[PDB]
Amino acid sequence: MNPKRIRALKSGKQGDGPVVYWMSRDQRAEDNWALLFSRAIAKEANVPVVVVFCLTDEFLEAGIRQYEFMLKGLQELEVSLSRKKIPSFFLRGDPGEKISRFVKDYNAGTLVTDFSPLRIKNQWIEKVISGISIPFFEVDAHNVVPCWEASQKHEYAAHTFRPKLYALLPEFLEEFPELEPNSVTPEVETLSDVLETGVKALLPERALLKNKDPLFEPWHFEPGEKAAKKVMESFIADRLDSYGALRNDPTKNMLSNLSPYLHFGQISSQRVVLEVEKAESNPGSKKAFLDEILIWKEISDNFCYYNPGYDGFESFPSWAKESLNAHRNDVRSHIYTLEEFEAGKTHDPLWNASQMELLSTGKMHGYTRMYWAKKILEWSESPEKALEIAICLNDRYELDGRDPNGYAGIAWSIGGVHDRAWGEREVTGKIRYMSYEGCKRKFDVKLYIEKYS
Ligand SMILES: Cc1cc2nc3c(=O)[nH]c(=O)nc-3n(C[C@H](O)[C@H](O)[C@H](O)COP(=O)(O)OP(=O)(O)OC[C@H]3O[C@@H](n4cnc5c(N)ncnc54)[C@H](O)[C@@H]3O)c2cc1C
Repeated sequence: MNPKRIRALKSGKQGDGPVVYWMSRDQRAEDNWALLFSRAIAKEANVPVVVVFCLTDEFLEAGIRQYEFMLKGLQELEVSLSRKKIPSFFLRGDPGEKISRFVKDYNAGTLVTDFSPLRIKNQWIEKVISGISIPFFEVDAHNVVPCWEASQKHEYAAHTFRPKLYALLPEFLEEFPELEPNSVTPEVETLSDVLETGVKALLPERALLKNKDPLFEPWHFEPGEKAAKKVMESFIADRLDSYGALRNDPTKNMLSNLSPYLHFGQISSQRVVLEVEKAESNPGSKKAFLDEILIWKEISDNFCYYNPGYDGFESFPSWAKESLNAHRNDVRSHIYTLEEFEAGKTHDPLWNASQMELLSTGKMHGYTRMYWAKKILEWSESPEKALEIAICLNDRYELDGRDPNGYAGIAWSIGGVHDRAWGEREVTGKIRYMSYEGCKRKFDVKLYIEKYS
């Protein structure tokens, strides 16, 4: 129980009622530092711990693919917390109003939530803080090393954040203590009812094709805390050995496929790191996978935390803002609208195959994601339009969308964030360029195109 994982958002008078855990980003019962610290505070106060989840009005800004994945996991989570005598309350509406009412109605003594550097999460905290008088804590249950402890500033490169994160690994990379159940069961609708209503409201915006059939294939990633563990065990036993040599081959499914579970917090990355470190395989493949789940994943939280405008052109490096500004008036070879990018109606078959995989599976390959967003910059009227188009298609169709990884991954491709300057080209400027011929020399582009017609 390292006290550096928990930060105080607002001090106040601790009430004589239960400790309330505000689950937002880490929807899981095991390996949850936020839930564990809530159980410790509750035990020292001689009071049980409760879990609350808010079903916000922003769910309609996404699709059914993300609403069903996250609600089906909550149905499994409600069972697991029930086995620990931990009641879970699911509220619908504004967190600033539903939590401020839950705290006063249930006589909350302490409020705890998990950490998320997103702007929407900071909006809820501001509304909640002004409506409560009890202590307010937050816990970094998503990163191995707390985001405010790994670095005190924004790291402009990976080679500057890697020594800082690895130097703190011997302290924060530890095993998880068991979640002690509540002593006695203590003293707002069914999740299946909220799922049917939410789907009926989202159906008119469902992604379809010509024959009115749905585009999403939900049999690729089963949601839940139990399904995340099976995926982790399959990757370590079957795909971890070849990850280093095939992570850039979209025609091979050699990736861990853990991101949708990682985004919703259905599995803890620290648990994944612990299992991989004890696994004996290719050292080059292990070093490559850890550089993705530790360095690049937690540097995305670092990027969103220390850059308020992480989704804007202002967060780009000075060399990239000046390079893009010098090529703003360059005549673009193509200009596609958001509807053409969404439907995959560009002249690039490789790009359309990446967009069709996104629409069909909700998880586009990591390598094509770099090509997918860089061509949005090349075929847009301005870098700002490319950012908004890339963010829209990402957050809407990616199962791991609306994530700090997504915003840091798009800032890297369009604005060179966490990258360096390359040869100066037109339109794109000094941003790293990925050509269609370059992808042909890296993998079989024909097999990837034919797989997603
Ligand atoms: C344009 C673009 C958009 C992106 N949008 C998303 C997004 O919406 N959501 C999202 O979680 N990630 C996004 N990524 C990061 C990355 O593409 C995915 O995390 C990765 O492809 C997820 O599939 P995986 O779990 O099988 O990858 P793996 O190769 O098995 O890696 C495991 C984990 O390492 C992390 N990771 C790997 N690569 C990156 C990376 N480049 N940046 C940050 N973390 C990484 C991820 O958490 C990932 O789950 C984006 C990257 C780009 C270039």
